[PDB]
Amino acid sequence: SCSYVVSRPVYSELAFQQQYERRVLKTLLPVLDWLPKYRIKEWLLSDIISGVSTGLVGTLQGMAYALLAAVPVGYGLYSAFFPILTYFIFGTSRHISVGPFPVVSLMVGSVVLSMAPDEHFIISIDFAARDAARVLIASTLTLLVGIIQLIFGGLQIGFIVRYLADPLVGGFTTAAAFQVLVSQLKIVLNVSTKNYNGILSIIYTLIEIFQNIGNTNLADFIAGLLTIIICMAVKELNDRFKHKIPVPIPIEVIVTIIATAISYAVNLEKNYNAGIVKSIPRGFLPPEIPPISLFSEMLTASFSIAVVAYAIAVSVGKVYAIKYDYTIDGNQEFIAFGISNIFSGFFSCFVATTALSRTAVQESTGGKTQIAGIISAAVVMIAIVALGKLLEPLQKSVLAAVVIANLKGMFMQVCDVPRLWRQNKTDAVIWVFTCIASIILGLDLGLLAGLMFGFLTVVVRVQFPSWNSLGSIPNTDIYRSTKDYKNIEEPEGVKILRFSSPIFYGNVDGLKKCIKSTVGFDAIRVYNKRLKALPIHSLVLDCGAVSFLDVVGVRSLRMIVKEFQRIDVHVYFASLQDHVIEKLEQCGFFNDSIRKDIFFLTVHDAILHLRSQ
Amino acid sequence: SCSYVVSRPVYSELAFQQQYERRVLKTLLPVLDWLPKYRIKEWLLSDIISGVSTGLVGTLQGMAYALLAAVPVGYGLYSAFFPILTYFIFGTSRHISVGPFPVVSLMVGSVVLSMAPDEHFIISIDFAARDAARVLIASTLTLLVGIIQLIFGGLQIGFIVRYLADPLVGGFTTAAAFQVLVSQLKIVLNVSTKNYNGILSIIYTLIEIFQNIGNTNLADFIAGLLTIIICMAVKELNDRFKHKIPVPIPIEVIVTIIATAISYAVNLEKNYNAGIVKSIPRGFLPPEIPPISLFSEMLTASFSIAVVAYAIAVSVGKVYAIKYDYTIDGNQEFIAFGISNIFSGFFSCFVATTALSRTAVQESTGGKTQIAGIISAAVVMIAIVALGKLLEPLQKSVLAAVVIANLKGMFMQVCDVPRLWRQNKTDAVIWVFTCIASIILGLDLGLLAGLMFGFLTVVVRVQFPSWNSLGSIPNTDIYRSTKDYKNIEEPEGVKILRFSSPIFYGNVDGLKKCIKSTVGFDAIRVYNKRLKALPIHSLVLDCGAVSFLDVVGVRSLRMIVKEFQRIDVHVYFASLQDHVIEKLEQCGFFNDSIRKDIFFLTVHDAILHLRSQ
Ligand SMILES: CCCCCCCCCCC(CCCCCCCCCC)(CO[C@@H]1O[C@H](CO)[C@@H](O[C@H]2O[C@H](CO)[C@@H](O)[C@H](O)[C@H]2O)[C@H](O)[C@H]1O)CO[C@@H]1O[C@H](CO)[C@@H](O[C@H]2O[C@H](CO)[C@@H](O)[C@H](O)[C@H]2O)[C@H](O)[C@H]1O
Ligand SMILES: CCCCCCCCCCC(CCCCCCCCCC)(CO[C@@H]1O[C@H](CO)[C@@H](O[C@H]2O[C@H](CO)[C@@H](O)[C@H](O)[C@H]2O)[C@H](O)[C@H]1O)CO[C@@H]1O[C@H](CO)[C@@H](O[C@H]2O[C@H](CO)[C@@H](O)[C@H](O)[C@H]2O)[C@H](O)[C@H]1O
Ligand SMILES: CCCCCCCCCCO[C@@H]1O[C@H](CO)[C@@H](O[C@H]2O[C@H](CO)[C@@H](O)[C@H](O)[C@H]2O)[C@H](O)[C@H]1O
Ligand SMILES: CCCCCCCCCCO[C@@H]1O[C@H](CO)[C@@H](O[C@H]2O[C@H](CO)[C@@H](O)[C@H](O)[C@H]2O)[C@H](O)[C@H]1O
Ligand SMILES: CC(C)CCC[C@@H](C)[C@H]1CC[C@H]2[C@@H]3CC=C4C[C@@H](O)CC[C@]4(C)[C@H]3CC[C@]12C
Ligand SMILES: CC(C)CCC[C@@H](C)[C@H]1CC[C@H]2[C@@H]3CC=C4C[C@@H](O)CC[C@]4(C)[C@H]3CC[C@]12C
Ligand SMILES: CC(C)CCC[C@@H](C)[C@H]1CC[C@H]2[C@@H]3CC=C4C[C@@H](O)CC[C@]4(C)[C@H]3CC[C@]12C
Ligand SMILES: CC(C)CCC[C@@H](C)[C@H]1CC[C@H]2[C@@H]3CC=C4C[C@@H](O)CC[C@]4(C)[C@H]3CC[C@]12C
Ligand SMILES: CC(C)CCC[C@@H](C)[C@H]1CC[C@H]2[C@@H]3CC=C4C[C@@H](O)CC[C@]4(C)[C@H]3CC[C@]12C
Ligand SMILES: CC(C)CCC[C@@H](C)[C@H]1CC[C@H]2[C@@H]3CC=C4C[C@@H](O)CC[C@]4(C)[C@H]3CC[C@]12C
Ligand SMILES: CC(C)CCC[C@@H](C)[C@H]1CC[C@H]2[C@@H]3CC=C4C[C@@H](O)CC[C@]4(C)[C@H]3CC[C@]12C
Ligand SMILES: CC(C)CCC[C@@H](C)[C@H]1CC[C@H]2[C@@H]3CC=C4C[C@@H](O)CC[C@]4(C)[C@H]3CC[C@]12C
Repeated sequence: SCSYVVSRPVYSELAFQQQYERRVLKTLLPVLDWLPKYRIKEWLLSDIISGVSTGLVGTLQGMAYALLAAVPVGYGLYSAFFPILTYFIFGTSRHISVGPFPVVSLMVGSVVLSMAPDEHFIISIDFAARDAARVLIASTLTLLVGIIQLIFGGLQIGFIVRYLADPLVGGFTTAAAFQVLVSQLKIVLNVSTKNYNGILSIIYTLIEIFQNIGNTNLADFIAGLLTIIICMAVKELNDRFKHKIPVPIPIEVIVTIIATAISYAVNLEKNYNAGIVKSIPRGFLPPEIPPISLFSEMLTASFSIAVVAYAIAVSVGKVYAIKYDYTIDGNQEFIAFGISNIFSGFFSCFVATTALSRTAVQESTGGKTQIAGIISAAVVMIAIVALGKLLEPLQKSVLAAVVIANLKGMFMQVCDVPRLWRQNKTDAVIWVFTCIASIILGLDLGLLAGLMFGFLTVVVRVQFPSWNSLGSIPNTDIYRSTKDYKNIEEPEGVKILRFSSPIFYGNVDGLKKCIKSTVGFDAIRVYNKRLKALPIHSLVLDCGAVSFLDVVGVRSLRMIVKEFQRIDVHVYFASLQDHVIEKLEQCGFFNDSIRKDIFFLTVHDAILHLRSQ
Repeated sequence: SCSYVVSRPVYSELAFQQQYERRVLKTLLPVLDWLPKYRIKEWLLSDIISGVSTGLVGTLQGMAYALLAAVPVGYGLYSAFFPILTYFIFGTSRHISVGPFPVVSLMVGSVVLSMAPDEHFIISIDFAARDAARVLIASTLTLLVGIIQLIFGGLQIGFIVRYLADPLVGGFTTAAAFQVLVSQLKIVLNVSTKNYNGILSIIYTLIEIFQNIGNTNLADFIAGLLTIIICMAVKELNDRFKHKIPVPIPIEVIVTIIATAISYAVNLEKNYNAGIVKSIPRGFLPPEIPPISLFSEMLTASFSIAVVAYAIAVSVGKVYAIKYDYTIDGNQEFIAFGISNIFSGFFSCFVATTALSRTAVQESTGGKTQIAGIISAAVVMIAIVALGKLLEPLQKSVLAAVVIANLKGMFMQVCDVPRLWRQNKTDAVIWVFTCIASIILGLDLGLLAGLMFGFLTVVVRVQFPSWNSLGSIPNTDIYRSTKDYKNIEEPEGVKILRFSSPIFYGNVDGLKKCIKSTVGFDAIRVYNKRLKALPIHSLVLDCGAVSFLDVVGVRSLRMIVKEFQRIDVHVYFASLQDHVIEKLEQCGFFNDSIRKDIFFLTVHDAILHLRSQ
């Protein structure tokens, strides 16, 4: 077939260089960008239907997620209402539903419980004062998270979600599922448990729950178990019998309606001492300014919460945008969600993001634009203004059971952990480390630990690279490892070393050790022995994979060259890139008789030049 | 001259692979390793002289460094005595002098002051109880540091000192010099200042010192100023007039002797209210067991102290070992210094390492083995037993002035900062960040921040690499950037992209963006447009610099190949290494019609194969 025939002079860097010579409206994203281009002729009906469905789902979702935060039920409605209104303007995505999320709500509740415990705040029980303090703390945290997100949007650093690798995301997801399950199991059993803040809090909480298991309430446990069983059975049936009924069945809404109707009919509050919400405010509360003096105690938590919420939002937005053929601006997502969280924090709400289960419901029912979001917000308004009194008999175990039933998809990643281990060990290590760290520590500290562990893994992989001793395939220009191909001939009196990594301080010491191993000696010892008295004459360094270089690497290379030239051993460099040669030039490498004459384009010019002498 | 002539078939990976087929006594280092091989015939006299000189220096150094720790003078003698005895056995280096170091002592003193302040401990002044508590805390910290160092020696992780890059070491050195100068200036002026623990403590200390500057003592200030001037003048004269008097002049010992003799003669204590040591114990105190219950409050400090002390020790040891033609074991250095610090902590001592000035004094006077360490320990013992009473009149301002005079070499690195900026910007950024973060956060937190920042810099440099679009030099096999050489011809209907970095998640998104920019489009949009309806036909990826690869990178490459094959655009890979191909194989890449047939050895086989079709 085709043949490889090339005729050219043996080119050094100097010869090659002397023959061939070198050398305002999008930031505040308007609705005016797509409202004037609306298609009300056919989009309006689908938008209305989707908005009604997703509002019905989101009212219950907000009420349930208000329990994960240490906030009385009723502010979850505000958290499901206000962010949608303030995101309708600045939002890029046209398919996501804005509101609470079980993991972000759990993080917020952990912070709120830490800063306002029952025993520390009250020594009288003063439920009203405690609830007011918890609401204030949640609002302050939401405002801080919004400020951080807006600042990140201003700096246009939207690539940080790249650092959230899939293995650490999976580990954090599994740990968050465990945390949410423990909290909601505490709620379901109607068992009191003093809050634990700090390290290994989940283990202490589980121990105390299992100690007090003898004080469980029968009615709440039965309601939670039945809700979980019904919801999971319906989900499984819909998933298996999926060709018909394309849209998911809103089983949670039906279960909640039936449960609250039965509770009203039987009056479970007094006859069985059941735990009901017992209080939902009527109407809208006036806005209040949160106390910013707490900002110094909520930095390591607000940073993690902002990162996680933005990551979930952009993940869902991208998943639907690639499906519907459009693009989302990450910096604009920062800006929109930061404004949303600031607005929410000024109106007694906890942190807002998107949810995959709610977005799927909104999209599958015919979502076109964010008009469905406005319809959902209107439904939440109707629930707040009028439906407040009819949700009083509802039990909290029903909402906790809904959350527990939904936790399955998050719990199902230990299944693909082993495949990840089989493919790449580093990714499995990252997964396990992130999960364990988020279990031993909190979620906010676990996320930071996982991120920095990923950074360490990258640094370590760069630091300990693959290196080889090379020899030529006969009658070709192909050089491979001598100990791998069994037909490789080492050239006469010259060793070729390939160090497949950029050279920096860790790589500096690694490279010195590798050179000493490959050439069979070191220049310092032989030079000292020769001075006291008073096999290889050339070494080629294949530098085709040296991506970058620093001052320490340049100094190391200079010292290597000088030490080998002391004992009359020549050092040549091959396949160095142009920018690395520029870095060598600007770091003072080409001083004291180097002159760029020991550089060749590939590892065949060096060997041919060696044969000349 | 020589010519590049090669004739061979156009080799793909499959064709090449089917044609050429692949495939107990040192740990407890004895003195018995070198004592039986002693050369007492001529080494003994030089060892004795060097030991006497370095013991005279080290007694004063220990007394001076005992002030940097919040410990009464007298335990510095123990810290200069015990570690030498316990290092004489396990030590590898034969030229270093073991004892206190100003930066490590300052770190210990900061911890001790934080855990035992004057106002918190005493509300009576109870100097004896405060001193006892400070000594206990220092001993506990020393024991913890020794435990950590011994554990690190057991794990044989001695390469961690690689992570201490030269720029961050220089920045930390300058910050530590500033901290030591502030503390010793507080001591010299005889001005009381309430201790500050936390963030920006140095600024508050300086502000209060300048506020109380009106309460300075004249005698102490004059003594300190004269000592500083005399010491620095003698050092500069010796450095300039260096051809004669090869050994350094022990000006500090002479100054201290003269100052204490004058203080005894004039009795400066009562006539001028001067600040003298006033108390030096007679003899040796019995050992005591430190309270380990404090270990939970000294982790982030003990880790940094251990790292810094070991780094200084190995640095000095290597500097002298390369000079005298021998090698030092890093893990054995961990083991020796961990045992030394445990032994010191059990005997009321603070953390021990080596000092460059003391080591230079010991070596320049004919140091041969670690017998000069034993002689120095004997001199310190003589000073403890007998010379305790004659050092009572000595002022503390003299010792603080000695430390301040020695701080010049550490202060003299801001001069080399700008050259580092001119050569490599990342190294200068690391230097400045490490300097700044150790003044705001302190030394122990500053070191960790600098290490983290170095890891982030490495990750960022890997994440944003150099990428190019390649074309061939005519009548050769040389491919260079099209926009650089002005004689580069792009081939017919094919683009060649070089991405010079290993491919991971950050590099995954970077690579997708780079491919989209280079080919002028993306496969998803054109495929969707073509489906709605119902310039380049090949893309070569030069992967000669892809050092490693993970699961995310493999998935990204698979998706890129599939998306481009959807629109009848062929994707070829060239210059991939064998281990990266193995990683692709074990990550499931070669499934669903890939078959390793689109891989070529260099970027000339791919273009020749393209010309065939
Ligand atoms: C972008 C990249 C990431 C950025 C991350 C930013 C993190 C910022 C941390 C800020 C920080 C350290 C500052 C120095 C950090 C040095 C790090 C060096 C790292 C080197 C590699 C501030 O440190 C000081 O803390 C004081 C309290 O101790 C606080 O309050 C004092 O003054 C007040 C008046 O000002 C006065 O009202 C108050 O009374 C005073 O006490 C001070 O204002 C504050 O300055 C630590 O504070 C953070 O908040 C909490 C504090 O308790 C703490 O919460 C945890 O509690 C649970 C257990 O209970 C735990 O289980 C949870 O997890 C978590 O809820 C956090 O953990 C901690 O982090
Ligand atoms: C190998 C690689 C490196 C390893 C580094 C290891 C660091 C270990 C830190 C340990 C740690 C966090 C644990 C979780 C860390 C999570 C990190 C996540 C990072 C994600 C990227 C323990 O946290 C808890 O702290 C409690 C005290 O708050 C302590 O005491 C409690 O229980 C006791 C009875 O057990 C009881 O007697 C006691 O009364 C209780 O209070 C607990 O025992 C302890 O568990 C923090 O403690 C460290 O020590 C100090 C504490 O005060 C603190 O000192 C600083 O003070 C100055 C200002 O005053 C400051 O200016 C200085 O700098 C520094 O002197 C340190 O700063 C802090 O770090
Ligand atoms: C990019 C790098 C980011 C690094 C972020 C580092 C964040 C850590 C700040 C200080 O560490 C925390 O300080 C808290 C101070 O309150 C401790 O809580 C403590 O609170 C109580 C009071 O101190 C103790 O009794 C409890 O044991 C303990 O939970 C907590 O354990 C500890 O982790
Ligand atoms: C490998 C990763 C290593 C990560 C290491 C992280 C170290 C941080 C742990 C907790 O952080 C510290 O906690 C102290 C708890 O005491 C704070 O001191 C505080 O002590 C007083 C009491 O809380 C406050 O009033 C002061 O403002 C403040 O200095 C201190 O500021 C804060 O940094
Ligand atoms: C759609 C589903 C979730 C509706 C749930 C309705 C709830 C309120 C109903 C369903 C099953 C009921 C329980 C069934 C059996 C008993 C045992 C009896 O000795 C006391 C009442 C008690 C404990 C009931 C309490 C109320 C209960 C929990
Ligand atoms: C709240 C408590 C119970 C949470 C406990 C979480 C820890 C213990 C769990 C969560 C996920 C688990 C991992 C999931 C999958 C595998 C692969 C298989 O080889 C078994 C071990 C291993 C590696 C598991 C080890 C234990 C693990 C890390
Ligand atoms: C190692 C290979 C062969 C496992 C193959 C089956 C995998 C998918 C399944 C089978 C049994 C599973 C384990 C069963 C029980 C537990 C305990 C709990 O903490 C959850 C994780 C963990 C540890 C599971 C991890 C995933 C697991 C190991
Ligand atoms: C990759 C890097 C960033 C990971 C760093 C994780 C470090 C800082 C964490 C992980 C687990 C943590 C430990 C978990 C439990 C305890 C027990 C407690 O009584 C004192 C703190 C101590 C001893 C913690 C110290 C800090 C610690 C060691
Ligand atoms: C105790 C307090 C006052 C110490 C303050 C130390 C800080 C402010 C000092 C220490 C070293 C200094 C740097 C040393 C050298 C240079 C290069 C030149 O271009 C001036 C700026 C720059 C980059 C300096 C900036 C300020 C700096 C970082
Ligand atoms: C920028 C180039 C031209 C500077 C060349 C001279 C260098 C070596 C010298 C000249 C003047 C010096 C600066 C003078 C004053 C200060 C303030 C103090 O905090 C020490 C560092 C710093 C910031 C010095 C750093 C080093 C410095 C910048
Ligand atoms: C030949 C070139 C390198 C000379 C540069 C000028 C040198 C001699 C001068 C210029 C500015 C000076 C610095 C100015 C300020 C300070 C802060 C002080 O607390 C310690 C000394 C220190 C750090 C000085 C050291 C010496 C210095 C760097
Ligand atoms: C390279 C990376 C990991 C370095 C990270 C350093 C971070 C954690 C440090 C550097 C400087 C620090 C800040 C310095 C000063 C203050 C003021 C104080 O009242 C609250 C804490 C706060 C706001 C600190 C928060 C943590 C901080 C931002």
